[PDB]
Amino acid sequence: ETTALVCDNGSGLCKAGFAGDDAPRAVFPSIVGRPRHQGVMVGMGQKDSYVGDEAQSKRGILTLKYPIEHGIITNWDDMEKIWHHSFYNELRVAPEEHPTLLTEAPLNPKANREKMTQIMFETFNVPAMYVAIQAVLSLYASGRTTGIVLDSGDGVTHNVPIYEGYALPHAIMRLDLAGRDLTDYLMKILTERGYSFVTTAEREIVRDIKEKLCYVALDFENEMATAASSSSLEKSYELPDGQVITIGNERFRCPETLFQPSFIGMESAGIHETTYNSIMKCDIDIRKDLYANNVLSGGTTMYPGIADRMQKEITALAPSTMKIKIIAPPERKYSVWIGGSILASLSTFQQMWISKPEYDEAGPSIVHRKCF
Amino acid sequence: ETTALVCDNGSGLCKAGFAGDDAPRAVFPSIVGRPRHQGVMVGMGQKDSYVGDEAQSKRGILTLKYPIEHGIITNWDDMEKIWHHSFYNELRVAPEEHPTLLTEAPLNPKANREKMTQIMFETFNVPAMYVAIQAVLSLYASGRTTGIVLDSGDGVTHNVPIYEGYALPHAIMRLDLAGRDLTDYLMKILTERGYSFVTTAEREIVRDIKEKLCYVALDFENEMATAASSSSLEKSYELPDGQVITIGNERFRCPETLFQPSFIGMESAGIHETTYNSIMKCDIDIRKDLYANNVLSGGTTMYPGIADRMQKEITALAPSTMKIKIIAPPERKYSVWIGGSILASLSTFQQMWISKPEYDEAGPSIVHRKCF
Amino acid sequence: ETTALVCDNGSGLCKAGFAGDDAPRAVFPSIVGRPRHQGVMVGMGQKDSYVGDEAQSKRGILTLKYPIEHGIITNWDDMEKIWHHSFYNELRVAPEEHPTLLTEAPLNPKANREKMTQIMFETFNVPAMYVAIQAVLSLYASGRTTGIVLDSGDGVTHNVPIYEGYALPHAIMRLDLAGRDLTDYLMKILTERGYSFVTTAEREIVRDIKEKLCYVALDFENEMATAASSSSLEKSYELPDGQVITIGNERFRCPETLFQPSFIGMESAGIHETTYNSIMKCDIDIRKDLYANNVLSGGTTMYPGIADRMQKEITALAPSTMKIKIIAPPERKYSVWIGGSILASLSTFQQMWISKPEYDEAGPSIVHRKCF
Amino acid sequence: ETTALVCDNGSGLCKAGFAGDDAPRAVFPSIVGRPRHQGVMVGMGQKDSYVGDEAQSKRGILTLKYPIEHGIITNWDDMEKIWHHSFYNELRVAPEEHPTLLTEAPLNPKANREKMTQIMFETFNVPAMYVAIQAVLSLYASGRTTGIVLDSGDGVTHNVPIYEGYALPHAIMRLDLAGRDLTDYLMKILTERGYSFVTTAEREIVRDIKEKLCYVALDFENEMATAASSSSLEKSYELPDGQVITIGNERFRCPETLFQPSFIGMESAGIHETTYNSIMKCDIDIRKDLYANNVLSGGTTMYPGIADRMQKEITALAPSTMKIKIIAPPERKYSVWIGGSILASLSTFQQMWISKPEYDEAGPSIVHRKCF
Amino acid sequence: ETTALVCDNGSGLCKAGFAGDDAPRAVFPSIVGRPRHQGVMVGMGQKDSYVGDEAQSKRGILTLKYPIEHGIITNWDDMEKIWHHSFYNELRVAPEEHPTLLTEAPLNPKANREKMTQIMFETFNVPAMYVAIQAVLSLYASGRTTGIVLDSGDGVTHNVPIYEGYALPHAIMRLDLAGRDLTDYLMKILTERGYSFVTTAEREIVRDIKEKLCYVALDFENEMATAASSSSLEKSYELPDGQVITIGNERFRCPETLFQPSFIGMESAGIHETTYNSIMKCDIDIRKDLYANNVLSGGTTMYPGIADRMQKEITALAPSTMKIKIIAPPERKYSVWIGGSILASLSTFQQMWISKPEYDEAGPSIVHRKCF
Ligand SMILES: Nc1ncnc2c1ncn2[C@@H]1O[C@H](COP(=O)(O)OP(=O)(O)O)[C@@H](O)[C@H]1O
Ligand SMILES: Nc1ncnc2c1ncn2[C@@H]1O[C@H](COP(=O)(O)OP(=O)(O)O)[C@@H](O)[C@H]1O
Ligand SMILES: Nc1ncnc2c1ncn2[C@@H]1O[C@H](COP(=O)(O)OP(=O)(O)O)[C@@H](O)[C@H]1O
Ligand SMILES: Nc1ncnc2c1ncn2[C@@H]1O[C@H](COP(=O)(O)OP(=O)(O)O)[C@@H](O)[C@H]1O
Ligand SMILES: Nc1ncnc2c1ncn2[C@@H]1O[C@H](COP(=O)(O)OP(=O)(O)O)[C@@H](O)[C@H]1O
Ligand SMILES: [Mg+2]
Ligand SMILES: [Mg+2]
Ligand SMILES: [Mg+2]
Ligand SMILES: [Mg+2]
Ligand SMILES: [Mg+2]
Repeated sequence: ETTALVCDNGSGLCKAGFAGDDAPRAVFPSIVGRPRHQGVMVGMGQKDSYVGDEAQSKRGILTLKYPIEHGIITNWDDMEKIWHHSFYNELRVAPEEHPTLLTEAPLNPKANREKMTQIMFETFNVPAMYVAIQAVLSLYASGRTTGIVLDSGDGVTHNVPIYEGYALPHAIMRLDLAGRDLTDYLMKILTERGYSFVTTAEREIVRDIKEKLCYVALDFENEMATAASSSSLEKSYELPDGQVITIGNERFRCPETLFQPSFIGMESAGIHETTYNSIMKCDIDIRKDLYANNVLSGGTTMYPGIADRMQKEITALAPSTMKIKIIAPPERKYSVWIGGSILASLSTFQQMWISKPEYDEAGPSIVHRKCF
Repeated sequence: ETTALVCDNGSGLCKAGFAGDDAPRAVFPSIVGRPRHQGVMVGMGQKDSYVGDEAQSKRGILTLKYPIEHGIITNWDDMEKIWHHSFYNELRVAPEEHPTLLTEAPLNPKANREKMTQIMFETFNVPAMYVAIQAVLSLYASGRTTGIVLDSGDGVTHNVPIYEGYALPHAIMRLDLAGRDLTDYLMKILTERGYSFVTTAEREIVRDIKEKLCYVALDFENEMATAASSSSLEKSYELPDGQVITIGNERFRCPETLFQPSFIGMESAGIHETTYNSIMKCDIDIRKDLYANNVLSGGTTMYPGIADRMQKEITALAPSTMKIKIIAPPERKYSVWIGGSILASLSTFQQMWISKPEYDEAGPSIVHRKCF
Repeated sequence: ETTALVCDNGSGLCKAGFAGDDAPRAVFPSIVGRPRHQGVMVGMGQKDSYVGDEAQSKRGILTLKYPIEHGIITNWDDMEKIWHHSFYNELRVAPEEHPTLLTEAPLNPKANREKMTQIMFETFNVPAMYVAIQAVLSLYASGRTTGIVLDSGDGVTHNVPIYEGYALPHAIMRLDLAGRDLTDYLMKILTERGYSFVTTAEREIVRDIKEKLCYVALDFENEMATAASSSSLEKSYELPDGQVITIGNERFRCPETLFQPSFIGMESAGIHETTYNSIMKCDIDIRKDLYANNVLSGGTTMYPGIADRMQKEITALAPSTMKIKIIAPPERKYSVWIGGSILASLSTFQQMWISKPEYDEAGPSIVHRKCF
Repeated sequence: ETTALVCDNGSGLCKAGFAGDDAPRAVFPSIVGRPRHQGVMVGMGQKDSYVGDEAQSKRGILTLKYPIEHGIITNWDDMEKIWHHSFYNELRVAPEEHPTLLTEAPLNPKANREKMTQIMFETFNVPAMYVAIQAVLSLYASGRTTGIVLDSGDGVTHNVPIYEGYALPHAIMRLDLAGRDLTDYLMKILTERGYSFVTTAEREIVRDIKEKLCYVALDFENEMATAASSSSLEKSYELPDGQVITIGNERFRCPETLFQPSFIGMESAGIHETTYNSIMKCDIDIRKDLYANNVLSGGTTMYPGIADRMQKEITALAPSTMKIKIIAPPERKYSVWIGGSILASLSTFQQMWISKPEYDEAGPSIVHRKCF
Repeated sequence: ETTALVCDNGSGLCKAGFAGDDAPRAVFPSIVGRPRHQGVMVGMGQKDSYVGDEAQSKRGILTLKYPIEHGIITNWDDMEKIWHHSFYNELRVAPEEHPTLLTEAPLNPKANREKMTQIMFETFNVPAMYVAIQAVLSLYASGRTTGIVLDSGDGVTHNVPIYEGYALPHAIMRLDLAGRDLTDYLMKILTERGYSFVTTAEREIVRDIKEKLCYVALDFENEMATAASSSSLEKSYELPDGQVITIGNERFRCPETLFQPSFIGMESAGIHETTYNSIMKCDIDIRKDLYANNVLSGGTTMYPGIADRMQKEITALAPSTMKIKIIAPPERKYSVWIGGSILASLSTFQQMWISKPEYDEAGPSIVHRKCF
């Protein structure tokens, strides 16, 4: 009878809210900030850890740590702080009266999911829980039942093909190139113009620059020729303390690492070749249905040139007699949460929750038999 | 007073409909498809088994099984599913208000016919039923009363000679080389050009290639020399996912196994030698009447070179003073069903049905004494 | 002074040895096996043709051909191979130093005997050669001078009556129904239980099943009722590759074609009616002497129910005041060879040999004037 | 008079040497490594491509490509580099003074063999060459003349039955599941414990882990329960840079794809069912001789549990009255080369070489008429 | 034919000389001194700018400015004065008859290199020039071909790993903590004992104190406990105008900022953690070769405790099964110049010079293409 909770815990953003809602109520950066300087004035309330937007608003005196790196949780006390801020401070609800739905990247370690279930059932003890694949939730929010999903966020870019509600786990392909790698590459290439960013507070500034000013070029070499010829692609950004920086080709050299990973020295292929290899790893008779239903999700797929570039690259890779369609909804930044809210509100989902007595009888192993 | 049903249950196609009609209403492939992958999307209607054209339209996530192999039913639950789909889903009628006429290849096991009678009288309990030889139905649909019928379908190629309505059971010859063996030989020889088809879904693609592009050469060695000299016999086929394949001699090397079974390592002779030996096993005074009435039936005899090749081979085998005629009607793919509809509509057939009280008094043994 | 050779060349077994011996030294199947597959290993000595027991021991890669069909030699190069294997490989003697006695079925073509004489005198050139009727040799081996002989082997079942050493050629009957026809009928009726045998190697397996497990029922309808009531007549046979088959009425439905030829669609009467009609075709005053001396010979008369069945059928056909005796010795499988060894060792036989100068002066026509 | 060369060009290892030798002199991995980073130091000799063990010793800065994928050569310049390294750098001989024997997988494209002949006669122009089936060479090195060979290497697992030097091409089965697929599955399942291997250099590390630590379980469910109960099957491996990884059930979950291909989403059956279906596709009278001569060859059959598991599975599949023997010699990793050295040293093989004038007269089509 | 010039223009020292020499002839501090007082007496030569050792010898009446700050040239007229003093006053040669090799820190602005090329080709116009990375020259002077170089000078501390002559640009790390920052930290912490230094002339005195008296402690806490317990680590320095100062823990608190940057409020990690992260950012198979070839260069590595401390910290960070070696040659203060002299004397380098016609055709953009 109670309302379930949907909490997408991504590598860079935590999106939590109630099932049945259209948009998540709490979208906050998953960071933990700790003071790196000395406190000299007594009386003022100084906490040992700042979580969420409070870490963002005070980041000039804080070291910021991400509890999740490449979809894998590394710090568990910081992850508990993120979950406590999500439940008690943002959603303002008691977790013991609400089932919680959580998301997880494919090809993740088992101990991550086991410790997630242990924390959900022993520290924030819920009546029930479930762990779902993010690309299945993206396909749920897309409204269709078939297609291949490229979900790229802050740590993980994964392609999962699903045909008529049936997933193909041998064709699920995961690449560890996402928005944090693009932010680091933008930091590396911003030193060519004389702008130096080294701190974790400056990481958020470079990430804001990447969110506001970067775009995907349709043709890379033509865009470098255009940038070298005239200064028409140069854009200006205002730093928080007063300086104005100007960037040229670095607007489109940063997300080009999504298509050319050798910019950061990785042997893997681009996201278009990842999608094509995931499609050709499937059975033949479904491949056409995977060609016309390329579903994009995640914030990293929110550059305003990525759909046409993906369409062009897959059309160059696929045979010319096949129709290529890239599904890029405007709400695809939060589509994992929207699909989780759709899934948790279904009447055919209520018997597939992992309840507390099943956890007590099974221990940290039920989540590998009731979830994928 | 009620209309009888005619259901030709072949090894690769089920053709069911009403007696007195010219064409069968329901022609669907006799396959049962089961999901070989995992289901990840709840709420979507996913059945445990897909039967008929639904298995064909979703074959990329299904393992397809044929319930009938070489004219013998191996899986009986799958055959019950086939009959349930044929009666309730395709013909949309209740089987308890309609007598059902079924077909059977000659020299079949007795347990197949006994279990067919048991399922038709205890699961789909009919007022009456009859089991008929398919070649007699092909002769009924041909409109003549004498001739030797070569019926070749998906599992069984059988020659049955009938003179003036009298069948000769000692000259009935059965060969287990038909369209599925030709399809498997086509998947074997398609690897010479670099095309790999190993799944059961790809077997349907190879079967479609064989149906659309294969033909019987009039002279095999001359066609081999023509295909080796110039690329004029090469044809292109578009795969369901986009690739275009090209085949040369494999258009006529595939049905040449009908005339040279040693292509698949079988000691038996070709269909022309089978027909000639079946004619030579009969009485001499009827042999001329069997020479001018060679009736072709079944889908495997639907290649556009098989009538002239059979005429040439039998004319080479028979003495030159006798007239050889191959009767190949354009409707011979469904001629067993057409002859079943002709036989079931006859007024002289209504007393030869096996009714329910006769089955109750005799048990599963009446069909060996009321049918041949 | 030299020892003569006796070589019974039957349709399914060649039995060769020396005159004066009690049992033939070389009893081997008259088959020629040729490889139907491709040879991939070099150095391993692979012959083009395998003859005799070597063809039986390697029959899984060989097509086996019988040079003699229904008592008539159809392949003469294969018959040369059979005779060469009989002389040089089995008997290990030079044919030019030994006269050879051969057997032949009655009512045979004259060209068969003429070509036999030509091959014996120009390829395996003997000092002398004689051709004898097999039933006269069976009467020689029986030790009596009167009686009617039913000799049934692999191709020919013939009845020959002889009274006091005088044969009656107008009462000699020949029927082309023997052990190979029974093997083909068992091959046909084994498909009712789901066992499929189609190759020439499997024909030898069915022949072994017929030799080991088949028997002649005393009353056919009573045995049908007994087999239909209880499964007490069912016997199990172990196949060469591991399967165990079980047969019921087919143990006695197979040799019942000897008494009911209409099982294989032949208008001729059974062996008992052939024997009775051969007896009543003779003179009346000898008929009683033919009633008490029914001599059985050949392997086809080796079923363990045939003597009592023949006695019952002839006693039903003959008048009740005549004594009917069926002479079935245990050595009747080789009795033609035993009578040939008896005849060739006689001192009154040495001037009825056809020598080489008589063949040189007369050509291939002496065998019609010195032999019957 | 000159010594012939035997060069087994497998999908993952090239084994080249002289005819008449017991072990191949040059066993090197068939990879071509190219630098993926930039070169900053001049004077140091930096080649554009590293072939063989030099690519293995410098793989941390190289992208490694296999010229042969699933037994089919995809890159021909890289295969020319492989052959040049095999002839000039490893064997240290001139190919124009030595005939060369090559091996090839069954059911391969014809263009692969034609181009193999073309490069062997026009770039490394030999006096003569021959292309042989690898399973025939494995049976040659086994010392026997009959048996069914399961040869599983890096790309191709094929079953070929040969009886008395006669192969059965209709029973030859090819499956595209071998050691590279097992290596990719081990990279897939190594992410469950937190170990990430995505580069081509790390694929060699995972292949070394699979070679050193993996084994075939006799019972899969019992071994899974044993691994889940206690940590007695866990083994530790030292990475090349210092970390120690520990694996549990993944020691036997990796080669279980050989018996359960559905672990990588493939519809085909396991190697034991493939062997049983290849035996049952043969003639019956040879099947017992195929039951006791199961010959294992290739490196993929080098797990220390595969012979007992294959024996158990085939004994469960075969009837209990047949003796099942799995022939697994300790030298079966190089047995294709050993059989090639045996075949090339035979005196009966010297006339079956394809010489240079025959190739000049016939063009690149003689290899389909002088080889199988 | 003419001798090339090697000019390492560091942030605090300019080292210029001829190619092929072992030691640089001109090592002078890169400062420009300007008079801050009033000249009251006339006649003798008082220059407006004093460059080099003349600025050091008269620093009591001069304000000293560094033209290079953190590896980036800020004052270009002062840099032209530095280059003019290096060419015409120290080396006493004409720059128009000698090619010049220049060094540059990694991750530097492009405009610095472009203006360097413009000044060297338009003000001190050379026949040819080249810009090289300092760490590649340090690896050249070390004599080895692999290893990771930590080059720490006056403005830039950078780690560059090179494996077999191939650099990895994604693992190159730059930290703006070097000898000038340590000098400023010593200027800050010298006020605790009552010694006040505020002027630019006193900064050279504090730099001399840091060069003569400072050392790296092996254990920091034990050394602070030893300094707090007894005054055994206290050392005395004589000021240029007479006073004697004594320092205690400040001998090892100053270079500890190299390992603990939080002493000057910097969020970055120490040089040992930077080296370990640069090794861990590389591929796995080269990391062991980077563990045993840690190459130190620059004057900031001239403390007589830094090699053992770096060995201890990396051995604590790396796994214990790896060998850690810190290569610290005694000539590593000038090793960038030594490697430049080695590189400029190579015969394989003479075609990679950027000549004057290429500069005239390309303008200020060729140096980003012919150099890294
Ligand atoms: N407008 C935008 N353009 C480009 N990148 C964006 C934009 N908005 C967000 N991102 C990137 O998306 C990443 C997070 O996306 P999302 O998948 O929604 O969160 P998470 O990865 O935490 O699940 C961030 O690293 C951010 O850099
Ligand atoms: N036009 C065609 N050309 C060649 N083969 C065909 C054609 N149409 C059908 N077939 C083959 O005929 C087989 C089935 O024939 P049919 O006798 O009608 O069905 P069934 O064998 O199930 O009774 C199929 O395997 C199919 O491959
Ligand atoms: N024990 C037996 N029972 C039944 N039939 C047998 C037996 N032994 C042999 N036969 C049959 O006898 C035939 C051959 O008999 P025989 O006359 O001795 O040889 P041939 O006919 O070659 O002269 C064979 O076809 C075989 O099937
Ligand atoms: N001891 C071993 N255990 C398991 N697998 C092995 C072993 N040795 C080799 N292999 C596998 O065998 C494959 C190659 O086997 P082989 O047939 O000798 O070479 P190729 O396939 O190139 O002809 C390699 O992929 C390797 O992973
Ligand atoms: N013996 C020494 N002990 C400590 N530091 C030194 C020593 N010698 C030089 N340095 C420091 O090294 C720095 C310059 O080193 P170097 O790299 O040779 O010059 P540059 O940085 O100008 O290229 C100076 O700032 C100086 O403080
Ligand atoms: Mg996400
Ligand atoms: Mg049919
Ligand atoms: Mg006989
Ligand atoms: Mg191999
Ligand atoms: Mg320096």
